Amino acid sequence: WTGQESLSDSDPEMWELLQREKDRQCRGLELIASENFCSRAALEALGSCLNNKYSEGYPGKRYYGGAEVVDEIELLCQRRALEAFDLDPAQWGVNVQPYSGSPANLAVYTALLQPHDRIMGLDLPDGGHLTHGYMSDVKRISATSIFFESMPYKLNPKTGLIDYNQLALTARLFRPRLIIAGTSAYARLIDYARMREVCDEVKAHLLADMAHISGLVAAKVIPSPFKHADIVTTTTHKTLRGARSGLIFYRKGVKAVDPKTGREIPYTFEDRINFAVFPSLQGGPHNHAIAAVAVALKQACTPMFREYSLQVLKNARAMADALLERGYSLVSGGTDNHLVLVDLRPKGLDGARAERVLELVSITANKNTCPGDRSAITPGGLRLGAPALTSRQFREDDFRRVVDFIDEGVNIGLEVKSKTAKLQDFKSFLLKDSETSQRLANLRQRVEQFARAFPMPGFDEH
Amino acid sequence: WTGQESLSDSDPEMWELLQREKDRQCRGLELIASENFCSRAALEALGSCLNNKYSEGYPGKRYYGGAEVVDEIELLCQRRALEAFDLDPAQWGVNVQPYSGSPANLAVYTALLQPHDRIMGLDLPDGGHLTHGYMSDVKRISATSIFFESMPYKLNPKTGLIDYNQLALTARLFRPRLIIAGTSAYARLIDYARMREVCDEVKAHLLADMAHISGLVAAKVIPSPFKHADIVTTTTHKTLRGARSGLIFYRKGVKAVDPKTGREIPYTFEDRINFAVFPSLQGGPHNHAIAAVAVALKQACTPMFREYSLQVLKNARAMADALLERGYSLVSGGTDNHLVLVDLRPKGLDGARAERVLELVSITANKNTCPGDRSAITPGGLRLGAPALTSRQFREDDFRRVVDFIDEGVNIGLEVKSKTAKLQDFKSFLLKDSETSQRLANLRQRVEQFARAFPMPGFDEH
Amino acid sequence: WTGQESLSDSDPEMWELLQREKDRQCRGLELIASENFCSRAALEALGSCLNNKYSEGYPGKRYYGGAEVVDEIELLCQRRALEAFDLDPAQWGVNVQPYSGSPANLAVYTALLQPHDRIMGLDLPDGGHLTHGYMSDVKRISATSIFFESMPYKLNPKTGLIDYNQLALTARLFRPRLIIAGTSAYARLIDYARMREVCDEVKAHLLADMAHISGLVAAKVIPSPFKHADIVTTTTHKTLRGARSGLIFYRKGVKAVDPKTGREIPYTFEDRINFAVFPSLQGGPHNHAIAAVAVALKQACTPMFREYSLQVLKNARAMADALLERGYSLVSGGTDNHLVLVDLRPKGLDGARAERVLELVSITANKNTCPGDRSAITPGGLRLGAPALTSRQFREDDFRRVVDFIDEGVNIGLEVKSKTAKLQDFKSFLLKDSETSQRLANLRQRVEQFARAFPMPGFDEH
Amino acid sequence: WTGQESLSDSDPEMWELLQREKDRQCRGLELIASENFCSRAALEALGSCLNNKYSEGYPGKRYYGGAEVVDEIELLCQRRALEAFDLDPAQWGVNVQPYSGSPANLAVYTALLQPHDRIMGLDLPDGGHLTHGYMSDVKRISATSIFFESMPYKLNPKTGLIDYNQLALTARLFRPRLIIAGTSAYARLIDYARMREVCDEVKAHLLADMAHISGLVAAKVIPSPFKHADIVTTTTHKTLRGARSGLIFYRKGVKAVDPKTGREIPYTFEDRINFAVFPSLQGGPHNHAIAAVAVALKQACTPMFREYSLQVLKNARAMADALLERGYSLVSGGTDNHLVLVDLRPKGLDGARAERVLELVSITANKNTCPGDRSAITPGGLRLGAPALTSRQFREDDFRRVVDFIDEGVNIGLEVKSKTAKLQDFKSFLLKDSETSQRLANLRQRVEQFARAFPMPGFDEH
Ligand SMILES: Nc1nc2ccn(CCCc3ccc(C(=O)N[C@@H](CCC(=O)O)C(=O)O)cc3)c2c(=O)[nH]1
Ligand SMILES: Nc1nc2ccn(CCCc3ccc(C(=O)N[C@@H](CCC(=O)O)C(=O)O)cc3)c2c(=O)[nH]1
Ligand SMILES: Nc1nc2ccn(CCCc3ccc(C(=O)N[C@@H](CCC(=O)O)C(=O)O)cc3)c2c(=O)[nH]1
Ligand SMILES: Nc1nc2ccn(CCCc3ccc(C(=O)N[C@@H](CCC(=O)O)C(=O)O)cc3)c2c(=O)[nH]1
Ligand SMILES: *Cc1c(COP(=O)(O)O)cnc(C)c1O
Ligand SMILES: *Cc1c(COP(=O)(O)O)cnc(C)c1O
Ligand SMILES: *Cc1c(COP(=O)(O)O)cnc(C)c1O
Ligand SMILES: *Cc1c(COP(=O)(O)O)cnc(C)c1O
Repeated sequence: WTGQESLSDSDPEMWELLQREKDRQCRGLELIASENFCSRAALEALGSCLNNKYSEGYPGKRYYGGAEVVDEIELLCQRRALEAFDLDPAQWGVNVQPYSGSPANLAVYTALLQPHDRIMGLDLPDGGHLTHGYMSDVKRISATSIFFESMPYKLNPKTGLIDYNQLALTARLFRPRLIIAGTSAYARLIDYARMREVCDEVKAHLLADMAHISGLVAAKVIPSPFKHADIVTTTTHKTLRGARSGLIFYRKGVKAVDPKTGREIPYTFEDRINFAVFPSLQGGPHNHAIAAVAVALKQACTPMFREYSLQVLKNARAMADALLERGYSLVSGGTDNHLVLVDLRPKGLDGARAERVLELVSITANKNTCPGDRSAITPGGLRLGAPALTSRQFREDDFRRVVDFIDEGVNIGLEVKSKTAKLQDFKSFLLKDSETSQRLANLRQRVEQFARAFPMPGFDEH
Repeated sequence: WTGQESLSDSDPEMWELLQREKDRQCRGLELIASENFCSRAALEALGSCLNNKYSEGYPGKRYYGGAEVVDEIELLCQRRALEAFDLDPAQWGVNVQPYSGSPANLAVYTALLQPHDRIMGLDLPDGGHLTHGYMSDVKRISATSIFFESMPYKLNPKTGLIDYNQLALTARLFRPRLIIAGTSAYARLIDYARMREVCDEVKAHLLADMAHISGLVAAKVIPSPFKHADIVTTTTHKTLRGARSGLIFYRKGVKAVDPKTGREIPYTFEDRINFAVFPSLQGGPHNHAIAAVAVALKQACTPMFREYSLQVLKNARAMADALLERGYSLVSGGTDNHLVLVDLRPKGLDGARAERVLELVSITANKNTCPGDRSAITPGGLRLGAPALTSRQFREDDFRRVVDFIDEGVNIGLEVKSKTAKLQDFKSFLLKDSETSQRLANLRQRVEQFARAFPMPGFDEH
Repeated sequence: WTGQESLSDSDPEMWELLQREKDRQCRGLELIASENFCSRAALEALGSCLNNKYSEGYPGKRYYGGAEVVDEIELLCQRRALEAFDLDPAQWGVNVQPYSGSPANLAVYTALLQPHDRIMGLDLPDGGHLTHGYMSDVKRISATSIFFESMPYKLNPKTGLIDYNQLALTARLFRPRLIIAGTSAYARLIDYARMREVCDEVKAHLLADMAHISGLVAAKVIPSPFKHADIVTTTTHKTLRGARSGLIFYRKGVKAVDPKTGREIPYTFEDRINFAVFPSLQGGPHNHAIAAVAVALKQACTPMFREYSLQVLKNARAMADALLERGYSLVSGGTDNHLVLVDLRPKGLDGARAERVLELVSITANKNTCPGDRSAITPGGLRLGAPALTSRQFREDDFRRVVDFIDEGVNIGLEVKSKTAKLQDFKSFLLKDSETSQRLANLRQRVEQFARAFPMPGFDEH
Repeated sequence: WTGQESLSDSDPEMWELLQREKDRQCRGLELIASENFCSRAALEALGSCLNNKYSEGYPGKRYYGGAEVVDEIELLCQRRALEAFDLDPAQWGVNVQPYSGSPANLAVYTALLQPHDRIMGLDLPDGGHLTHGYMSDVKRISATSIFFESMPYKLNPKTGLIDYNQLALTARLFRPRLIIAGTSAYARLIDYARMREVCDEVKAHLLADMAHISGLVAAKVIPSPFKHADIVTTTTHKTLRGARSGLIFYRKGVKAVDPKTGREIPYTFEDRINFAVFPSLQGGPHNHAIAAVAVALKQACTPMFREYSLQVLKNARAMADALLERGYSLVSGGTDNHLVLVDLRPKGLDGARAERVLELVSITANKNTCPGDRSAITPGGLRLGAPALTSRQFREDDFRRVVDFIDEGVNIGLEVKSKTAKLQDFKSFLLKDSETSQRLANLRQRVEQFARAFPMPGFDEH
């Protein structure tokens, strides 16, 4: 046994599952706003020998030895991270060891906040993520609501935008020490200048969790949160189109000048955050992922990525306006980023029903709670994403054809809402009914034909 | 753009770093007990297309759709995890989603404990990991000691073994709710029966952290902690030779019963463990790693793995006895697993000077706090591991000459510890001198030429 | 030494200070809304042999023995407590061991809330007390903000009333587990029905801290909070006119009927609260104070107390309307209880200046932050109280004469605001200036003559 | 109405209870180590007019005005507190505002500690108070163990003394921030030098809870804890024979210094202690109690108090030796302060049966957990105190016959413990029987006739 034999001969059970998943990505219309297709160059670094190195510590501050090469790799990733976002190295440092986006956000809270300290993020049904301190009316869901007392700020349901007025009002009463300026399901631009004004008043840090929009920020196609944020977290996949990991951008330099003393007061983020990632929360970093992050980061500084992110915005608004003409309403009217929020309620269907419909025809979308409905009620909306297909060289009229395939799916589900009463009656009827099964199969085959014709990043085989 | 271009074509700067690290892994004698060289079969699954599937949730209880293929990959990983350790799927469950070993320990704490609940782990200078609630006299280090109240149990300084009697009394006073039977530097077996003894008396949970010895337990060599531990956490690399991920095994079924209780009291660990990983602490799973650990988990059930595993212990005694027969005392006198705990205080050197002179000759080890270290600044001990090199087909005689370079390394470091008083002047002499550099430059060529013969698991170029 | 010799012969230094304080109360116009003059019957029980009994435990559940008489005393106080507030013993129990009002409120939080659990009380500059979880923008002031995470609700400055709308809105976002419905500086009636609607929605307990208005509630001259509150705390002095202590009224019986099961769900307040007072927070109760509380409680159920509390309301509105005619504005227009909130800002003086002015003429009032000013700015208002003078048989035209003495004091301070610039210049000028000293002395003597003519509860001597 | 009517005139039902308790105090032999009969001088100050002054704040830093007389009463109490214990007003301060002893301990914790900080006190079965962080295996009891993390130190079961060596090791593991040298049931002195030994090593505070021995320290009999303890808390009753209140003595001035530190490191306990009492935990001070404890504090400096104090220890040895010379073993073998720790396991009875038979004969004691109690249900030991009866001019021969009734009491309880198996059947036999009732009814008449001769400090009727 040498360990150098291919997976096809070593584990045929898993190598088959690898090809079955690769076919699902090639034949399906991946419409989930958070999903992207990683390039082969990064995946070659993700599954490499760098797995075999315990580089506990930091470049130049390693607990072990033999970290000669991984130091150059970890340092290059930091330089490529700051270069991709046009950050000045004297004003910005970056940690590249967060295992994913969720451990990245908890690292920032652990670094700058005591247990039970207060944070404020957008509510989960309003568009914020779990890691922004989401808790329900019965249970503390995210561990961010357990180790820290979180109060969410909500949207204004009349406009679908963030209620920046109610945020400033409740921040004065709640007195949070950290406010999250980032979303998971939000089709509009976050007013980071308004977030900083609130944070400057209540003496709170401004964290920008740009996971969904990091690629657009790196391409400078949307306003960059670094102009106002103190700490900036992001996943390394999604719009960045890299391996699953996370980054933590922090301000280094001088915070401000002393008022009555006239003295430069420094920033104390680097050593607090770098200590929170290790040895507080994590252990040995995944140098294979760090390298893969660096490969995708190098791709972000290229005119290729500027054109790709630009096409994402064009595809998203092309998908938005196409949805509007067919009779669909959208949260906040349309989109200014990479995703659109469809409101299926004025069309007679809920997101939980339509997502199962689209899932059976290889169209992976996700239900979304629309502004107004009290969360627990079956979500009457969907969240659609552009970066996934755009990575496969999708065009505007290609996304317009995507909307056509959704219009057929919604109508198929609409005919089942009349033939059924409950959601599980809806789910089972889609599989057991004779006529409804073949029309789902016909739409699926027509979807898979159109989807397979486009390219696909990564390996041909897996 | 395509995304299917090679790494050597698109990013040459990163491709050279990949080979420089692979050549460094081949040219050296990796002796860190936590390191291991993963197989190519898992590296093909690690850098696969599964990085592009947000499968948040659990099989059958997914948050999205299109999780058709990733579900059976997680369930095959769950089945292979219980099968490798010979666990009844009716008595044991597993979570295959923890990003690494450190997130696996934080998850079970959040699952079964409240903030500031009492935990007890082995002290880091005594051989415990950070994740076991390592607290200092100066500061809180691990987040396990920040979000939870931790009191460490120590070793017997005269025997070098865990002071089970001191633990038995301090537990009745500290009144912990969970005790960790983990090990990062302890060359003998842990009386899991005596730890269930203490955990049942103080009514606490017994969690086994077999991350360092997990393949030795999978190969049914050393006794298995699953007889006693209610919960078992593990890293997927180290002894199992897999990708970097984590596992959380938990007892499920029936705890006890009583005719007074009416029926049976069930094990309620499953839902708590799973909820703690997602949606509490983590988010989107790294199913590309889950696939790679499923690959290595199937390898763990093979007759080859037990053959490889037994050689690790045989090389452990080979390294221990050869070190003993050269003027080196060992903590607890020898080894009984995969690692060896040297004591360099007799030889005349310390751990910090030795791990640097040995790292400068492609023999990577690590510092270790030995029982009786009169100084915390510079510890007098290393820790050398068998699993790393044994994966390159290392017999007992192969390890018996790796200690020859070691003994030559410490003697070189001994002939400068007198020439140079302080460590920072020590470290500066190994490269500013014309003689000591030649002394080390010639040692590692015979060291790299000896290492390069054995084949390296994984790819050839990277 | 027998210990039975009087204080006059034993400690002449303290017996003189006793008579000097008694003269200050007899000669001064005690206008502090929280102050009252305890009767001699209660003071005879406050300074009695009951001090010498350690009655740790509860009637029938004593840790010691010999509690035969103090059990009858503690039980009679409970019966007189429930009788004074027209409470049904099957619906209401009461704890009589809180040392004061502040330890009473912390007992309720400790009983029903975990550490760092959330509460909501009126902000301190808005009228709420410290024990309602007051914290500043720099420091956690009250220990209620340390052991529990408190968010305050504020008044509506346009009307001076409690912002019941903003309270309901922020309660949904903050999700508190206990809401305080009680004030220290608030001249209007609390809408307990609206408080219960908010608490019923966010699944929170409704605590009514009726310390300032307990006597008015016992006389049934204002709406009783027991109609809506779950737990009711109160000091035993103030409007109750008793010895310094506290009570905790809790609902006993059935909370509600099971919705889907049809079953009576009990109240679990008694044993949680009684355990929080002892042995959690306190030790041996002050049986001398408990007895004194019972003496004053017996007086509360009498037609005398109904007439006294009625005269308090008449005196307060007589003081209010008198203040209005002289050109003074009042927060929320006037008063519906025992105190008025004067706004001195439209008259050219602040409360910090006027209170020092009135203090030098034996008129003890307190400055009050008026709705609008950002707390730290020198308070431009005063809080005036009726129960203190009304206990001395003050009439409406007597309080109208009280307002005349305040009008002279304000005008004396107004002439110093022009002659000074800072607040300490104001304070020192009142004492060192020749002309300003005699006019303060003339007003003081005229105040002390008019004040000494009225009766005074308690002993003649001390 | 007037308010100056007598208690016997207005409330006769309460006046009869006052005499029934006073007659019970006179007719019995109070032997509880925590009880004491306060002097009339302090009872006149306790039930004085100072109950009617909200003096929130501190002298010179009051929140209101009119605090002219109450300020010098608090400062005289502060001066008398330092003078009684011979404390330099430059090295020691005092807070005379804690409502009782239990609030005094909670205040200093809030002053110097954060929530869930580590504290260490004597276990309650070993002789520690609740306020020392008493935690059980089943539940958290004292709020000191809820709001703070507590680990108890134990006694040596073979010696009956504090296990200073077990404390010395568990402290290095628990890493506490404050250790309490308090005692509720421990008849020997505490090595405060050896506790400063441990507190200086683990860098923790040393707080002395001399509540039980405070007058013995004031009379300069037993050694004073003020030599070592950084902070000292105390109850104003018990050994000092004062009203029920609390005191918090704190070291102020200069901690240490260094030529490297430039100047001197000052003691920063004063502002933390004072702020914790008000405005953190308490509110309006009970200056009527503060006056009464100032009365008894002046008595503590008299040559009479030292004469009274010495008799307490002389009566302690008298009670201990007489008990030893009658077939009673004592914990640690005798006494060296004010209390005695009997061990009734040799005699044949237990604490629960003995404290009831003795309470039924006007000899009030208390249960006590003796080292080696094979059952927690029924402890085998009482605790009898000298300070209570010594305040009635009890010589050594007077106490030597109080044990005669005790020995007669335990023998009566011994002759029924065989007649009645279970305790609830035991307790029922002392009143349902015609013989045992006569056995006890005749014993207490000789017991009450013996007690009634000695005069009672305080008033005559109440
Ligand atoms: N805008 C936004 N869109 C998305 C899309 C995906 N995500 C990631 C988070 C997905 C998620 C959210 C909530 C729960 C959850 O609470 N599950 C409990 C319910 C129990 C109870 O609530 O009582 C259960 O499974 O039982 C689980 C997973 C986000 C996000 O974070 N934000
Ligand atoms: N037996 C055992 N062996 C090993 C081998 C590797 N590891 C994992 C890493 C161990 C480790 C311990 C401490 C720190 C650290 O950061 N220490 C400084 C703070 C830094 C500063 O700012 O100077 C401090 O303590 O102050 C980092 C890593 C283990 C383990 O956990 N256990
Ligand atoms: N409506 C209302 N009226 C009254 C009237 C009396 N009280 C009782 C409470 C009085 C009180 C309030 C606040 C502080 C305080 O904070 N002092 C710090 C400031 C430090 C900082 O804020 O940074 C210091 O002394 O330095 C102290 C005492 C109340 C009440 O509770 N409510
Ligand atoms: N050495 C020492 N001697 C004495 C003498 C008096 N005291 C002060 C009071 C001691 C005390 C201890 C325990 C409880 C208690 O409430 N126990 C139950 C819960 C009740 C239930 O619900 O059954 C439980 O533990 O479960 C109450 C009081 C002390 C002291 O503190 N120390
Ligand atoms: C390897 C290991 C871990 C996990 O470390 P990571 O760097 O997070 O993979 C935890 N505990 C012990 C004892 C270990 O050996
Ligand atoms: C996508 C996203 C995440 C996901 O974090 P993972 O650790 O990758 O699951 C978290 N937060 C926000 C705001 C996101 O947009
Ligand atoms: C008396 C005493 C206290 C205070 O008890 P209270 O009932 O609150 O007065 C605290 N600790 C010890 C050791 C005591 O002896
Ligand atoms: C008067 C008042 C208090 C005072 O409590 P004390 O313990 O007596 O100082 C507390 N809370 C409220 C709401 C009050 O009105």
